[PDB]
Amino acid sequence: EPVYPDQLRLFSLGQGVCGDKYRPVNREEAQSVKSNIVGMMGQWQISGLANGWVIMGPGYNGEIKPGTASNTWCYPTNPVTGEIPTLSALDIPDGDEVDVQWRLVHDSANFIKPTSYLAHYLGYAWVGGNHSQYVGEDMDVTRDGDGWVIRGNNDGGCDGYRCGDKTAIKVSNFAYNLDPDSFKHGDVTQSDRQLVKTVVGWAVNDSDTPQSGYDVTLRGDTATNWSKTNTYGLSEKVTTKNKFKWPLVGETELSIEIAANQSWASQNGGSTTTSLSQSVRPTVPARSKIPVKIELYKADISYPYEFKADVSYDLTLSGFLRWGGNAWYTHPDNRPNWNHTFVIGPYKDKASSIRYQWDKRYIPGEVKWWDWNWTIQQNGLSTMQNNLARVLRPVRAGITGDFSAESQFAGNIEIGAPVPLGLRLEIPLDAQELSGLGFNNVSLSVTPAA
Repeated sequence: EPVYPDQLRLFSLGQGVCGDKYRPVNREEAQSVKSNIVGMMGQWQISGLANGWVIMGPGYNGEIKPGTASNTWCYPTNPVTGEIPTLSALDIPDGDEVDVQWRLVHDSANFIKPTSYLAHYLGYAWVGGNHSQYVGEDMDVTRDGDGWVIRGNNDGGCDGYRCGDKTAIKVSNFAYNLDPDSFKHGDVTQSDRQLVKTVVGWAVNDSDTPQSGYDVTLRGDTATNWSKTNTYGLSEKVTTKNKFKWPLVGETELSIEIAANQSWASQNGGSTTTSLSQSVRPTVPARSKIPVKIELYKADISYPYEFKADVSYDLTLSGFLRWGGNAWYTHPDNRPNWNHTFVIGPYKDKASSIRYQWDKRYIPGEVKWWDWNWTIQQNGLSTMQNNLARVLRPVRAGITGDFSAESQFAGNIEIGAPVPLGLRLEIPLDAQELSGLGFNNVSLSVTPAA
């Protein structure tokens, strides 16, 4: 009876008031799923809990204390029980795509038995081999070309009606999505931040009135020269859903962006040009000038890196449904040949999402495929939960290589204390010299704040 965070609902109906069939979350329950509640709240949001308690937003460190709130965190009085556990990821070391797929489909405890049991619990017949009395044992794994086929061994003979018509578990359409947040690295092989030059000058206010209305801004461009290797071949097929910035390691700054819908392996490095954009709005006293300075740095860094790529695939259950016991919502009693594919990974549609179907199993309007409530009645909730937890356990492949980058950047434009004499600048810039240092099209300008 844990509190399931996805069944929480925030109501805005008055102090301690929930919607129909909801009851307020109490301070103990809230504390048990604090991070989940707080992550759904506004920075300084304060939300009600049962009996005069409130939970506060992340700005307040999600504290739980006595308080009055006209909005309330609520939970069903009759929740949907037995949520499918989200197990920790199943890691597959980096390797070629064949290596990765090979390890996954030959895995008895983590793949063959769980998917075999799924099909069995759904009503599919003969999900096992001839030399075993148990489901998902004596299973041959063969190739369908691009896809894999897991099916009970059929050599020799068997006892049962249509026993030679072994149900087939098919695995196809593998996808690999790199999770940027999974980043980690080894020893930072090389690191350092070097001052190559200091650009110094003056901003002068030759008027009888203090000047505060001029932006002083630096523009131009540098370049980050970088490279990244891929230890194995899976990287050829790995992509990221969204563009992201190469992570910051150390006390330097890089502006590298990894592009979405593009092969990890095709993104191996080069020269990414970066714009200089520092700006500041100084106040210069009347008839005085201020020292303005900009430090120009260069830095490099190298390390072995690693990311994880979430592995997804189509799981197609193919065989006939047992008479007097199957989960299809119309419960066919004519042992029809059946085909159904689940997408093991992110959601694509309702028909292929086990999680969606399971979570929505008490909404009759939604039961258009498998009747998960019937699987529970047959096997018990626990059995079904544990099985789906394994079927849906995240599979992740390690994506490794070496990273190396050489960068150039400016620090902030700094302003000094005023010395006696619109706003004007006196800051010498030598284009060629600057170019030699990796700083191009450099300019320093004054413009009104308007």
